[PDB]
Amino acid sequence: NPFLFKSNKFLTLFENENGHIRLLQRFDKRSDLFENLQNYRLVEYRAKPHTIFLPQHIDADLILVVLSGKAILTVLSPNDRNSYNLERGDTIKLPAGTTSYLVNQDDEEDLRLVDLVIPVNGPGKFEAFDLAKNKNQYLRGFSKNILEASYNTRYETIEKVLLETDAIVKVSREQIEELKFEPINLRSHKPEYSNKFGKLFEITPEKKYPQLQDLDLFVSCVEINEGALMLPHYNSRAIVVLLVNEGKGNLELLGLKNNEVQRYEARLSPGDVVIIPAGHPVAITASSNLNLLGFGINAENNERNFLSGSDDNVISQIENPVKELTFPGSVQEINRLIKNQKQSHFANA
Amino acid sequence: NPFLFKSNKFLTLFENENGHIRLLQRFDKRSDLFENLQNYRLVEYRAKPHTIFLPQHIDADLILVVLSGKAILTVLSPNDRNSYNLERGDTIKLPAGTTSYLVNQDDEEDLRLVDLVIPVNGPGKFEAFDLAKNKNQYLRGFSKNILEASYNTRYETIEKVLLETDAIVKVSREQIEELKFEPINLRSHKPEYSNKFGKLFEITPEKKYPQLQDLDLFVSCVEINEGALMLPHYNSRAIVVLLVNEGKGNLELLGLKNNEVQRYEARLSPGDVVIIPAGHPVAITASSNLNLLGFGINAENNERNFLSGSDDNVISQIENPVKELTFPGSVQEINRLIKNQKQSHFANA
Amino acid sequence: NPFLFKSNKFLTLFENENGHIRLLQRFDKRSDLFENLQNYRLVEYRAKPHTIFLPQHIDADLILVVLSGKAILTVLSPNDRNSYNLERGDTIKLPAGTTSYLVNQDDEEDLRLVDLVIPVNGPGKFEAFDLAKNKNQYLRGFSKNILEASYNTRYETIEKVLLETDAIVKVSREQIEELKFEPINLRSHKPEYSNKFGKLFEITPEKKYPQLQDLDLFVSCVEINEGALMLPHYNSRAIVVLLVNEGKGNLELLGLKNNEVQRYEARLSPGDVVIIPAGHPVAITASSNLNLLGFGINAENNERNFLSGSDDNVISQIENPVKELTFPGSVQEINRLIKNQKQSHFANA
Repeated sequence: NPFLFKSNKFLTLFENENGHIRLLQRFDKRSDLFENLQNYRLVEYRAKPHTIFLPQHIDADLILVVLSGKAILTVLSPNDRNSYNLERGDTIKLPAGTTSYLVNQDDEEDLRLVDLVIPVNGPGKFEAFDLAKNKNQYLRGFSKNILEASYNTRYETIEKVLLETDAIVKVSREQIEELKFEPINLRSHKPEYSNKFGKLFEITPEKKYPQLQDLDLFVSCVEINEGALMLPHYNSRAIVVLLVNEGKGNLELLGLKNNEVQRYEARLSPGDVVIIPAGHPVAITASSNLNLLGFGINAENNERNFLSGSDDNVISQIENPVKELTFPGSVQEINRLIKNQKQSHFANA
Repeated sequence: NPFLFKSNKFLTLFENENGHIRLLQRFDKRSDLFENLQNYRLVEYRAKPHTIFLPQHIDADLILVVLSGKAILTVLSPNDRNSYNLERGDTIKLPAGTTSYLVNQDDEEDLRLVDLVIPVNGPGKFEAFDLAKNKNQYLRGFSKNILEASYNTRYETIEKVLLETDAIVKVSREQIEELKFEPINLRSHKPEYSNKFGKLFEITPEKKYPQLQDLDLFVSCVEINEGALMLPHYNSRAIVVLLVNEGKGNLELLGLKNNEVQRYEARLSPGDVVIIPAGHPVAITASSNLNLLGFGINAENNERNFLSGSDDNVISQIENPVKELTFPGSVQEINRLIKNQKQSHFANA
Repeated sequence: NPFLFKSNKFLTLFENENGHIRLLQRFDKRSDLFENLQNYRLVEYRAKPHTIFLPQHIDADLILVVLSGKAILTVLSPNDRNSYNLERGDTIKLPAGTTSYLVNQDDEEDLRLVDLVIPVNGPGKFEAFDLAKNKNQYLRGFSKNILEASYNTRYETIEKVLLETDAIVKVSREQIEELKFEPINLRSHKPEYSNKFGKLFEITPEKKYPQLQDLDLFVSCVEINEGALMLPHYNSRAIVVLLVNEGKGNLELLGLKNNEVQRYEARLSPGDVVIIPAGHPVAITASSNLNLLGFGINAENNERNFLSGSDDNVISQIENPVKELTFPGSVQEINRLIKNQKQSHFANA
């Protein structure tokens, strides 16, 4: 099953008392096949309460998605600063080469992020430059003679004041309090699909979401209730990177052997990733409340074609005389069978 | 000769009494060189009268070109349906992941298509998903427990009504009759070039052809009469995939050894493909009436520079004192020689 | 040091009494890493006074930058001609597949160009087609029977008048005199940065520079005075191809081993090229007056973040309580240290 990236394919870049940063394997490492996803990666970020992710710049456009917790993200330009209050379901673009830091101002609740990483330098090449003091503070890379001229300060002072502590450090109540375009929330609009059985929330390329147009990207939240099914469908255009945010379930992804059809099975678990390539029929069942985050690559004009249920059911659209010829049953047996599923998009499993 | 793809490089995907579908080799298989054409393929489609190409979706934008015959193409969205009457010289975009079917409603005449295939999933990766009942009907890939919940019908009935016949099947007079943006025809406008000897019809990127802008594509029809020559020229920007639709002839494509100049020769025949990379001078002669279809990749601002004849002759544009220095003859000998070819674009061979 | 392409990595395509044309190695040859620069090359052009670069077309968009001298560039369309007066600091797009020739009309001063080459046919594949008479005049590639029909002239005359001299030939005072959108000069606007120590001139993607938007490109001129330093900075988005036009100096480019930080050192000399990938901190010192030309790939919204000096200093933008936590010193020691460098962008070394 090449479409399944289990949670352990997340390489820990950094772990301590206060949080962890994990990067998912290059999609195009294990097999070719995702040569079109070669310039995307996922990062999981988790931080304990009253913590700060210290000044760093990454050589990638990032789309942040907050799964849990509350953050102040501060983004620096050369001559300017902007900070954004981040909530559950908030997404924002953290552009390439922006020095930024990330406060978890909540008192009890962990901050959990997933980032879509779009590198700028080499397809999928994740590069991070640490301004603050680590083993890897980049300012230390400059020779003494460059620093001394650069800062017009004696090296010894540059060393004592700027140069010589982990990457996510505790911040105190006084520092939090003293710290004091916009995020688009997946849920501050009516869900696209909503049902006793599930809901799908989606922000897609439209004027209104100019950044999603430019990156040609959708961010979906899919909820499947215990014992429900996301009814079979394919995306017309989009390649969906599905991260399992919470819950367990199972997934039937139909592709080819890679003209024969192969069903590709995956147990689903927190932190697991599945690629659903465009046009690949997929069915999803939750054994507990399942919360999926989807990044839809090549999103413009994407279109969920369901193969059962009343809405968004492309089979319904087949003219009757062609229905007669495409399936073994009569028009009346086919139209009746298709009416037996009263639900749309989601349903009992 | 790496630029010549003979008709036999078409792999038959499907053949029966009623029609055939053929896919051309990956351009970038035999040699690197066409690394820029790696995400295009050609498909030849032929179907007997009163036939239907049953519901299928392909994971590629397709540009259909009708060479012969007449079709009703029906295109399905999740909640909508559209059918288009297709004629000789009609082109239309059949977008990725659209379930569609294709009727040949003519009584006597075969329907002949060429498709440009722009895959969505892997460069040049042709993927087709069969909704109707074949060996490869994709609905069969789902486990019993998913289908039964999905359709809310007992598996046995799903099997009898939907699941369990070729890919192009006969349709009857009653079914045809009962079956009852837009296509852009290459010829419903004045041909770009027209002459006793040949004609070139062309739709190019302009506002008016928004789809050709977006795909950055031209579709040309080139006719060369028995005993005529398409006068030497190069395209400034475009990479031309030339399919021989009917007739025989010969082609001199000048490139490099791959600073030396190599003449690349090809006998030309129905179903043969030649790549003319940008800036590569080309001359074409018909031994019978030659009908070429050209797909022009990277089309925006393309520009046919002829090297002989009165119009579109870049040599004419050389200022005289530079003419003196660029060619061995005098200004008067050069301007006179260039006047000896009264014809433009096409001429006697 | 993979980022340093010494002047000798320029392959001479053509040399004689009258000038030379040189092409830089494929960036992506020696190492992967510049897989994003794979479709750019640099060409150095030098020509003696009263010389013409004879009719040729290249299968690449070219951005010409005049470092020295004065030229008349004549650009041919099929039905039209345009010539541009070119001066020190003038840049112009010479589009793919345009037959063009280049006069040095100055009497004493050599014409010196650098071209950015964006090939159209194969990533980085430099292809040149010589219309005028060389070993490699492309018109000679056509068989006798094609030329005779093509020009409607006996081959012997085609041979004597058009076919059968170097690539850059002397032109006479009478021919120069007789020879008789627009160029954008780097300096016909206030320099972006200007100082006792250096200046940076820059044309970037904005409406006004539609061609730089379309190619997504900046052209910079950077001057560093003897004994001055270009203060440490990174570009947020842009990948900078830096050509040393005149002078000597030294460069500290900080990257990774390819999480550790490596300082990448280079002596700098006329004709040397350094790639500064996005987000890679860089410091530059001149030992003589240093004149750099930079082509900035992926330029849109690029942003020079300085790490010292008063303007464009991203460290300044860190809120004080986070300054406390990111560097070992106190707020007061850090803000004071950052004030010690009064200069901006450039400074004494």
